[PDB]
Amino acid sequence: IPKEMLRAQTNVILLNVLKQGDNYVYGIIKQVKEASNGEMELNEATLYTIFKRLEKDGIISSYWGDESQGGRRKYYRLTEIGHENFRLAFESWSRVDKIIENLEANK
Amino acid sequence: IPKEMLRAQTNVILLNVLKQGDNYVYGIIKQVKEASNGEMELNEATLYTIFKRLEKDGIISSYWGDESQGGRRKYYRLTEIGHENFRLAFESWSRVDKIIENLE
Repeated sequence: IPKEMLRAQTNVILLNVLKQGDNYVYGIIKQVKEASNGEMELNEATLYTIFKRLEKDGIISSYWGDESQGGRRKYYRLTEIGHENFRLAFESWSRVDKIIENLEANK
Repeated sequence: IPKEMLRAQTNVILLNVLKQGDNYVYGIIKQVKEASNGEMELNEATLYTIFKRLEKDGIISSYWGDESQGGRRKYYRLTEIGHENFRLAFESWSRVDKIIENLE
């Protein structure tokens, strides 16, 4: 599959992950691994590049987690704008799916 | 929504159109416009640009349609690799949906 497609897929997964709850890079990787039965292993560097893109664009913000169990983890959260970007992405992709269904029916 | 995401969506739609049947650019724009009740207007230059790359990449081939009514239409057809791409894209996007459900 093209790199552009894989990247678009990662962008959609990450918006969904943060919509569901603040999360940190190695929690995201680990959880996407299980949700994919080990099929998808995201790379740290991909996540940082995307997270710089989203953070500059105001879609995510970051804060430090509880260090009580050891380790200061940087968490990421969807901002309120980022929730709207989430809805928009979700809705437009849903429309893409109907378009494709309808194109089958058109002929 | 970001440009990169619209482009990925157009790429998914285009692969599906050509998988569904050979087709030409103006017909694709019109059909996608109808399938979307007028909400999606694919940009001609975008389609032509994507199709040029796909054609050089051996993913689609092209041929001229009947000119008996006076119209020169260039049709595009999925090659065997193009059918292979359609499946990968369809399957990998399906696995994405699967992942997102599970995360909740």
